[PDB]
Amino acid sequence: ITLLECVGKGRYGEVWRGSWENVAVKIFSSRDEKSWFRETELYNTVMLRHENILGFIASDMTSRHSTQLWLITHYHEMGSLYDYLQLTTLDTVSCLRIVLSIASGLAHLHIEIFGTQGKPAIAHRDLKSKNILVKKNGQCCIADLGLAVMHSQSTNQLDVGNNPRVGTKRYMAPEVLDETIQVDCFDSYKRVDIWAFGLVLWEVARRMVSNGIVEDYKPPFYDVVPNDPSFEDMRKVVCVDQQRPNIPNRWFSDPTLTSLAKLMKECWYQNPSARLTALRIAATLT
Ligand SMILES: Nc1ncnc2c1ncn2[C@@H]1O[C@H](COP(=O)(O)OP(=O)(O)NP(=O)(O)O)[C@@H](O)[C@H]1O
Ligand SMILES: [Mg+2]
Ligand SMILES: [Mg+2]
Ligand SMILES: [Mg+2]
Ligand SMILES: [Mg+2]
Ligand SMILES: [Mg+2]
Ligand SMILES: [Mg+2]
Ligand SMILES: [Mg+2]
Ligand SMILES: [Mg+2]
Repeated sequence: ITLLECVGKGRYGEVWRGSWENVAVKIFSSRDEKSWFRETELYNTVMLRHENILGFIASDMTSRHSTQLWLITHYHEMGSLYDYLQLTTLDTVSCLRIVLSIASGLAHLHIEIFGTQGKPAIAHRDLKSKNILVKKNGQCCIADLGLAVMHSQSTNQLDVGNNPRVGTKRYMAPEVLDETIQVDCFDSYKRVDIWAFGLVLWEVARRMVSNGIVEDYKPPFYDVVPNDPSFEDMRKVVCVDQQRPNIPNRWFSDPTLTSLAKLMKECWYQNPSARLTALRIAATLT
């Protein structure tokens, strides 16, 4: 495989555009061996084939001067939803196309499929606009299963891995931050994905035009925490002071943003049990 154009760095590795046609090649720091392992575990055994999930190609360890860990996936030339939202504006058609496709990806991860072509129930745990890619057909796929937890109904076995990495601090649910999440109950990881999905929903809705105007792209809690907030930083905002992103008033002059602020509402309850499910979100968006 021919590494051609690097397209990013990160806190855990780097991503290249290579050929083998075009493929993406994430190259992990060996300080992040556990994420490469976990991701390679899920893709090679769960067989995750779905429109709204980053398709997988292969996984290997090679040369390069030294023993780098490669995860080779479908290349999407339009990149992250995060970079996409800072470049472009959305209308009604492209914005619903995007939040629905994310919702169906998260739902398909969250439900256990039984049968030959089945899968366990999977919770993402680091969902964010940088971990969603936009592909050249309107849909988006979810990526980075490095922290994924799995649950199999047949055994009631919860499988959380041994990755010491924690999710992106900005998108953490309050139960994660105050450290009262039930670690034994798989559903609480599903409710962590929903909280972050609500944040992503706010990110996307801002960039949808209505009555001729938009908001600039901003990351969640942009107005109250610094770039790269730390653990204690987000704790003050989400748990103690109980802050949520603000709804622009111009959403109440459009019926779509009306019912998009409807959803975010019901992913943001601090009590995680009250939060919507990805199936319910995906149902509502249809
Ligand atoms: N399959 C892919 N196709 C195209 N671009 C991709 C792909 N996977 C990742 N990227 C982009 O490559 C860049 C490198 O990012 P990456 O190292 O994967 O994580 P990140 O963007 O830094 N987010 P984070 O892991 O939270 O730090 C980002 O701009 C990604 O959007
Ligand atoms: Mg980067
Ligand atoms: Mg399977
Ligand atoms: Mg990533
Ligand atoms: Mg990514
Ligand atoms: Mg991935
Ligand atoms: Mg990873
Ligand atoms: Mg493991
Ligand atoms: Mg900020």
